[PDB]
Amino acid sequence: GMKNVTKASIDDLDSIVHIDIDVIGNDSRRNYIKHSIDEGRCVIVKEDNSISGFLTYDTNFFDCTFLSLIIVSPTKRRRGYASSLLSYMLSHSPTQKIFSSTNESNESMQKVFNANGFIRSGIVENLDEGDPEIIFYTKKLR
Amino acid sequence: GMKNVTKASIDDLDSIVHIDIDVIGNDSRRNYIKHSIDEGRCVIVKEDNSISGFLTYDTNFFDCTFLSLIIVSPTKRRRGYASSLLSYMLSHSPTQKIFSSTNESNESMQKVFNANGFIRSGIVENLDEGDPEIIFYTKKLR
Repeated sequence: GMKNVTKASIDDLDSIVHIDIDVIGNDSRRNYIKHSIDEGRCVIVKEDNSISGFLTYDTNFFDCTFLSLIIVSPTKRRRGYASSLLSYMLSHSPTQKIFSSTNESNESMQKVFNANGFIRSGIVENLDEGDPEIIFYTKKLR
Repeated sequence: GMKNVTKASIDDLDSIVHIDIDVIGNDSRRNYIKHSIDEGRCVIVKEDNSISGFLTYDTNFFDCTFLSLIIVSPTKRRRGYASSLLSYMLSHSPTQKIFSSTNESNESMQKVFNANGFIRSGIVENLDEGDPEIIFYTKKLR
């Protein structure tokens, strides 16, 4: 179906958290996500009248935007939902610099960052055991 | 003189910012520091009835404590003030994991991290031009 990306509202929270329960196993990130929506920091991608994925961000990573969750429903069967979320941020980031990360084991997300013009931009060790966070970087559309 | 380290109160803000004006050139971090004190996230080291240095932290670095400012007055002429601040955090961090960073060019701060049992733990590029942030890591006292 036709995708569209937009800023989430509080009406979207229960659908968003239902996605997150599929991805992480529980509703433990509900309050983080709720706070993000309260602050206008949550973006959704929709298709066929339902939410297909979501993104949260904050501006507290060395004073730059960091994309803290980039989540697609495990029901989806084609690529492009994460890309839609990222492209929205290229236009709507409150800072010129945009960072995010994923595990070194997560070759799927690495390929999404690549598909969206993000580059490797560092590493944070001593987080998940044996599986560091790889930092990704890009600049906004200008 | 005898040093002591303790949680800052709002009474300490004008002295703290006076240090920061020496270090960065202006009072641009006053609101950050003020907010830190408001939230109980600022530590001071004192000697001879005056504040000699300060530290701020937050718990929003991959859900871990990050020491966001570690600042010593440029008037001081012996080592140990930053160490005092770090040792307080080893006992008072709200998380078992403790991170911080400094520029790759900052060999003085690197030596402070070393003197306090922090290890290199990654890098973030595309911040200061040609001078990445080196991530440092340790665990709390237990």
